[PDB]
Amino acid sequence: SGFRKMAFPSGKVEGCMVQVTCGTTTLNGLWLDDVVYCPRHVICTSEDMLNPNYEDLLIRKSNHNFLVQAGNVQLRVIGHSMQNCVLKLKVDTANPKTPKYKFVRIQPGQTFSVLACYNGSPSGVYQCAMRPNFTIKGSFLNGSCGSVGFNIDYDCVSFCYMHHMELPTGVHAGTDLEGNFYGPFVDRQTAQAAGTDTTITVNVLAWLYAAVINGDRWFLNRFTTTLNDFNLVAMKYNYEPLTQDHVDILGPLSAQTGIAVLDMCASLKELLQNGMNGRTILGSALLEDEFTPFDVVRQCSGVT
Amino acid sequence: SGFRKMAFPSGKVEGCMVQVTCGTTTLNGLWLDDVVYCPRHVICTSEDMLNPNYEDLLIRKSNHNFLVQAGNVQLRVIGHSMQNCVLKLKVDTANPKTPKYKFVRIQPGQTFSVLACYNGSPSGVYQCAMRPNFTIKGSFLNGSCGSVGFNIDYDCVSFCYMHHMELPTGVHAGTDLEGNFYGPFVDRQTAQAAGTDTTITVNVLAWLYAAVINGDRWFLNRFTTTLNDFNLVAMKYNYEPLTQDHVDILGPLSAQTGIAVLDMCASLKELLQNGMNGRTILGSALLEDEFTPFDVVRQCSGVT
Ligand SMILES: *CC(=O)Nc1nc2c(S(=O)(=O)NCCc3ccccc3)cccc2s1
Ligand SMILES: *CC(=O)Nc1nc2c(S(=O)(=O)NCCc3ccccc3)cccc2s1
Repeated sequence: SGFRKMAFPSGKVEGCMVQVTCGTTTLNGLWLDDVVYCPRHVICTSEDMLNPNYEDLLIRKSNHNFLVQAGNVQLRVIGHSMQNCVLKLKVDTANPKTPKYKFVRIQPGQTFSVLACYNGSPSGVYQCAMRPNFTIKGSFLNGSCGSVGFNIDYDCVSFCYMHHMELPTGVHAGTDLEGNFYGPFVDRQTAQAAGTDTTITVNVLAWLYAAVINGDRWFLNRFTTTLNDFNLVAMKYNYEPLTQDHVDILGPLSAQTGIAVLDMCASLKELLQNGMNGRTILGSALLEDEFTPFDVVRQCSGVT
Repeated sequence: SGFRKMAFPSGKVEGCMVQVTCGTTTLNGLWLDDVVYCPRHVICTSEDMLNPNYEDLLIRKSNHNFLVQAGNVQLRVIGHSMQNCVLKLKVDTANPKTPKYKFVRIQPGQTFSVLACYNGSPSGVYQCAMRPNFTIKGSFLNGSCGSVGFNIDYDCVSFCYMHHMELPTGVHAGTDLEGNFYGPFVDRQTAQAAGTDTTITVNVLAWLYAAVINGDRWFLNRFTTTLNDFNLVAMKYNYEPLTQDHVDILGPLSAQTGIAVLDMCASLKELLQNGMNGRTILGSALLEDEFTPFDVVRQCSGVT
């Protein structure tokens, strides 16, 4: 037993990390097959970021201006193209370490692991969630751009995120692997405020089930509620509305523990109204929302 | 910016994980060079665990009884020996994926990453600390035994932990890679209670520095304290005593932020006496103690 914020093993992604330099800007690239994916702002100087015209900036760049280095060996760039906010650098060598992969665009509330990289080198791995306001709360310093988010199903890596920027409030914005930003964010050094960061209700309930499975049960009460009654409370506390789809997804957890979803909603309702009263749940003093129902099942069953 | 509970990239360790079976027991092994390291309780049946005589149990085992599988290929066992609570299975093939490595015995308060594995397959990676009572709070289900803890310095993996057991209270005990248990724990299904789980004071202060560096400053106050005055408060709240060595280790963090160590101790003192008052620090509602001063410097500087 025991329940931890766990990231996927990062090895399959570590073998894809490369360094991309264009002029004086160095960031990370993702090498899959004979293509290197990286944020298009690799072609910008810090001055360009205020109001870049990426199409015009890219005209002044040729294949030889993109320096791609994998470890200490140089990749030969034979083509380049811009797809939305990412550059695709065609190289003459297929990455021999390319794992089975897919590009997926995740929904808010879904979790993924991030392999933070600097100069093409991995520094660490952590788990986060795509917030309902389409930001992520990561750990990204200068040079981390191009670091990627992913999930793994047995041998298939599903890439879902590429890091592009830090908003003035310290939260992070980025794209899927087709270069489309999550949310309304743009790759420009401009006023971009995030919307309300609401709590992922279905994730909190999943984590409450994980807590019961691992022995933390003090929060279980003698009450029940309805979806509409629960949602009145959820609205008041800036929690996402719970739908029947969310209830359905919690079904396997409800079955394992014998606690009906609406009874767990009544425990969550009381926790929202009364607080933790100085107590903890799974080593946390707040309600954790970055474990999906699938993460809880996966961790609680031992899927490798 | 941003500050996350980050694990080391696990790729170098993933290439060392193997499955070891002896009779009807299957757990994880660590393949480095031509040796496979695994918990000696692989030779036990669940009945044996009540009172095992490992030397007597090992007499009934030959090289051919240890089945070592790396992926889907079988390793040939040409020798076996017991070192403390670990078995060393000499195989005829050096692991071609062996990284640069060391075996280190860590001190309480030190952190490390764990690559949770089942049947020789990695399932996830997370960061934890060796508690002052020599337990770890991990996430280990049946089959996770033999999963390892490690730190990475550029290309060198320092293995520090091998998982062996779960105490009746849900906390975890294990050995270094020489097979010596951390703490007084034994590889026997017996009454083994853990001592006081005190808070790692030097780690909490390091994390308070990380919070200031990343913008969370509400807890900074107009006060200072002394080591003896602080330690009176630390004793009352089951925090480890802070020594001048701990102050010295926080020096680079004190210098970066301009906040003297004893002033940060006075902030911690007030936080202990008054609580968070419904507020959070780096997304936590409790004082986090599983980031060492070295982890804070490493994450805040971008070491790969
Ligand atoms: C994702 C990534 O690599 N971002 C980068 N940002 C910069 C910048 S910046 O946008 O001006 N932000 C600098 C923030 C900072 C860091 C350390 C001390 C003070 C301020 C400038 C240069 C390079 C990169 S890479
Ligand atoms: C570290 C590791 O692999 N531990 C294992 N423990 C067992 C046991 S046990 O010690 O009896 N614990 C079983 C706990 C449990 C799990 C699921 C449902 C109920 C109880 C038995 C068999 C195998 C392993 S591997």
